[PDB]
Amino acid sequence: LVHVASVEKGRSYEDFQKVYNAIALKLREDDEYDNYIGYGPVLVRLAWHISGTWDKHDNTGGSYGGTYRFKKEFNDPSNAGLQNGFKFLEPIHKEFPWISSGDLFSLGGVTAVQEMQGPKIPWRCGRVDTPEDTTPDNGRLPDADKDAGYVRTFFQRLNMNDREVVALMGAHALGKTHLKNSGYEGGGANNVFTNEFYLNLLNEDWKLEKNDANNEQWDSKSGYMMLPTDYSLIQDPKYLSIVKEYANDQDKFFKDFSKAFEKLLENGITFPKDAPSPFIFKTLEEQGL
Ligand code: HEM
Ligand SMILES: Nc1ncnc2ccccc12
Repeated sequence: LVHVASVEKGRSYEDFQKVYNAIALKLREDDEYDNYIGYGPVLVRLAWHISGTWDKHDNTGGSYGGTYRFKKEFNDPSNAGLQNGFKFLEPIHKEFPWISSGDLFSLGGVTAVQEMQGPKIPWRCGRVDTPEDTTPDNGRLPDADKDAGYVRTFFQRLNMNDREVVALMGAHALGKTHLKNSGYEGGGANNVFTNEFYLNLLNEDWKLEKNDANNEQWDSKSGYMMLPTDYSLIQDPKYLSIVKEYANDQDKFFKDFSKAFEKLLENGITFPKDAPSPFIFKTLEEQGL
């Protein structure tokens, strides 16, 4: 099972920069969503969920095939709330229907990270839409009620090591949980990409509580929350060391997140040796737009 990247016919950097710019301008425009968080966090989560179905053992799932567009995946209980992201991207796809679905979903996440002042994330084109029978079954995305051993084992399936796991989880600086989507009660929310997930873990006064959906979560006096799987990163001594590193080095976190997030979004894709190099998109800010 090989998925070879195939550039959309006749497209180059500038075509994709136009798609980035459309996403970015819409992110700026549509600011009221989710109590003024805007769509950045949900677009990051969408890019992660379409990629996180991957299985290194048989190369099933992953971002390549764009299979989130099919009902089995769109309706995965793990994906509840991502329809908001899909709906955001709908007009973008109508404007630029030459782009593949997996390229659009993944590019939405890159764009969101960068427009939220995160690191640059190099991005490669060429995902090709595959048929409905290539859609992975539900149940490949992670549970939140578990411990560090579960997190470590889960992420081995995605070929991610300790450092890559802790880096990726820093995206939980962004946005919030919603009781109706996941059974977790959100606290204070943010739409700027920083290392604050790690600083919150280490600095806040946490108390384990049971929410109104009967699930356990860690709540701070200041109004923040952590999932059990978030909090696991300070319970396990290997994860804790890395949490401390990132809480103490913003640039290191940015560089490691960038690498891990590109790798997540590329897992399962074979890039020909003569494929274009990764693209690094300019932000709206860098373009004076
Ligand atoms: C053990 C791994 C993980 C678990 C169990 C987990 C679980 C969750 C849950 C329960 C939510 C709330 C969904 C809702 O109620 O709307 C959430 C939101 C989020 N997740 Fe994760 N997640 C994990 C890893 C990641 C990774 C690797 C990323 C990206 C790099 C990510 C990015 C996000 C973002 C940005 C949101 C906020 C969405 C919003 O504000 O609408 N998550 N995740
Ligand atoms: N803002 C968040 N803080 C801690 N953990 C999270 C987990 C999922 C989404 C958002 C957060």
